[PDB]
Amino acid sequence: SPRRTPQSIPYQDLPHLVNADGQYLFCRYWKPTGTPKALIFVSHGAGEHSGRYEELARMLMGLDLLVFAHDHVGHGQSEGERMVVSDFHVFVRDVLQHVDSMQKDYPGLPVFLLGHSMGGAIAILTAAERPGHFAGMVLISPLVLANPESATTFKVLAAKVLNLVLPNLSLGPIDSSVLSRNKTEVDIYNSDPLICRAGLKVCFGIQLLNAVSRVERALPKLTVPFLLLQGSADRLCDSKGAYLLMELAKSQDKTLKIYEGAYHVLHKELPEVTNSVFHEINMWVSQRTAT
Amino acid sequence: PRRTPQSIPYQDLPHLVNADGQYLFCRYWKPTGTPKALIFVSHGAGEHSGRYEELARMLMGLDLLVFAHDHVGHGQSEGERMVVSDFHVFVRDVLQHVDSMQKDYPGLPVFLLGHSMGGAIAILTAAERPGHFAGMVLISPLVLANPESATTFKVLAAKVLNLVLPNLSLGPIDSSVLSRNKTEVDIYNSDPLICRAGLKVCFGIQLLNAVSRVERALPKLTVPFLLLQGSADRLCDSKGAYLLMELAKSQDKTLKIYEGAYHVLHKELPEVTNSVFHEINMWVSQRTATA
Repeated sequence: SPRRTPQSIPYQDLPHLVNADGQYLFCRYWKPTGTPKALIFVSHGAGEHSGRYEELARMLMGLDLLVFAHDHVGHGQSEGERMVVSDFHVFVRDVLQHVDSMQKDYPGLPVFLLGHSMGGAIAILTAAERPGHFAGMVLISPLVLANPESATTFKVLAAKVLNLVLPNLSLGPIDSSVLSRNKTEVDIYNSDPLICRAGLKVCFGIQLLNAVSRVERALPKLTVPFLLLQGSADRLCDSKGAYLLMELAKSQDKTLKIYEGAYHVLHKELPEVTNSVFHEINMWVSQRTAT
Repeated sequence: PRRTPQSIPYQDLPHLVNADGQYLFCRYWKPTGTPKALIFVSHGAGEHSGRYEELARMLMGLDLLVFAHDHVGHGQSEGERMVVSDFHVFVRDVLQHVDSMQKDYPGLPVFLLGHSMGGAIAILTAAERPGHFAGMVLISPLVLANPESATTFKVLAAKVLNLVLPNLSLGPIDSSVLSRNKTEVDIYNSDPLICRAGLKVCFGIQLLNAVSRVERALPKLTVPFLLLQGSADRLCDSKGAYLLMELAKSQDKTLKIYEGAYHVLHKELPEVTNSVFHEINMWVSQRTATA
C-alpha cells in the first residue's frame, strides 16, 4: 500500500522527502514569484508542525525569500512514533538534508535559518555543525537552557530504562495558557489536529536534555549572525537562557530583543507583540539579504 | 562670565547658565531643513561633547537636531575638574537644556544618547520624566558598581577619606582598556580637554550614588532603548547590560553585544564602529518616521 501520513493522506499527494532512516517527512514550500534572493528554512517547536508558520512564511516570501520547511520526525504530517526520536541529531541531520537539496536547486543563494523553541535548538546545532555556511539565524524563544530541572529529576535518566520498562512514561502535559497571552491563539493551539498535546515522554525529555547540553558545547564555535527574540515571562524557556546565549556565542553579529511580560510563542502573542516580532524579523533579514 | 584656563571668556562661546550660576559650554549640530526630532548627547566621565562629532554629523544627516553640553567639571564648561556637589546636578542641567530646546521646537520628539557615565545620566533623566522621551540610545552605560566597590565597609572608608582628602586620586586608569583601536587611545591620551587624572574620592562617591539611583530607577524606566555593549569591557562590565535589559520595564528594548570589544564602542575597531553608527542610524530612524 502507498505510504501515508499519520492522518492517512498518501505521501505521493504531498510535497515530501525521505530521510536517511527511510522515514517520510512532509515538506512545505513558499516560493516567491521572481528569482529568490535567499533561502530560509523554518524549524518548528516540539509538539507542533510547519503549518503554524504560514503567516511568518508569507511575510518572508514577500521579501523575495524562498521559504521551506518540513515537519520533524514524530510530528505533524511526517512519519514516526509521536514526539519520539532515537537521538536528537536526527532532527539536525534531516534539516541539513533538506537544506542541501534546496541548495542544489538554487546554487549561489545565501541560506538563513529560523527556529522556535526546540526548533531554535535545532537551528543552533545545525549552524554549529557547518561554520560559515549559513548567512544568519533568527531565534524565537529557543530552547537553550534546561528548565531548573534538579539532579533528582534528571535521574529520571533512571526511568529511561523505565521507558524501556514503561516507554510511554510521561512528564505530563503543560498548561496551554502558559503559551501566549493571546487567548484566541491558545484556543487555536488547543484545537489544531496536527499538534500533539500529549505530555512530554521521558525518553524525549532525555533527548531535549541532550540538545541543551550540546547547544552549550556548541556556543564556543557558533559564529553565525543571529537575532534572538525572547519574552520576559516565558515559563517554558527561561529568559535567563536568552542572556546566556548572547554572552557565550562567539557571533560577531548578535542582537537580542526582550518582550516585556510576553510568554513563549511570540509570533502568536498579543497583537502589538506579534506585529513588532514580524517587523523586527523583516528588517533584520532584509538588511542581511541586501548585504 | 569669566575666562576658561585657555584664557578665553565663557560668553564668547555658545553656552548655557545652570541653576548654580555656572557656565556650561554647548554644542549644536543643526540640519539645514526643519528637523524631524531632537537628540541630546551626554558624554562620559573625564571626556566632553567634542568627542561626539562624527556621531552627531551622522544623526544630523538623518535630519535630527543634535545638541549637547559639557557637563560641569568637564571639557569647556566651568567647575573644578571631575567634581560635583551631587550627581543629580548633571541630570538637572540636562533637563534644563532639554526644556529650552523643546520650547523652541514645540512638539518635536526628543531622544537621549549617552555613553558610560553619560548613559547613567540619560537613564536618570528619562526616569525623572516618564513618558517624556521618545527613546534612549545607550553606549556601555554605567549601571553597576565595581565588584569590591560598594560594600558598606568600602563606602564608609571612602566617606572617612572624603572628610580629610576629598581630592585624593584613586589612581588613573590604563587607557588601553578604552578601545582596541590604538589610534583612538592615542587621541584620547592627547586631547587637552580630556581629564585622564585618576578619579577623585569625592567624585568616586558621587558615581556610587549614580549607580545606586540607577538600580532604583530601573523598575520605573519605560522609555524605548537601544543598548550597545562590548563583551570585553573592563570599565562597564557586560553583566550590567544584561541586568538593564532584564530589570527595565520598557516595552521596546534591544541589546547588541560586540564580541571582544572594549569600552568606547563608537571609537573601536572600524568593523565595530561602522556597525555601531549603522545600528543607531536604523534604530533612531525607525522611531523618527513615527514622530
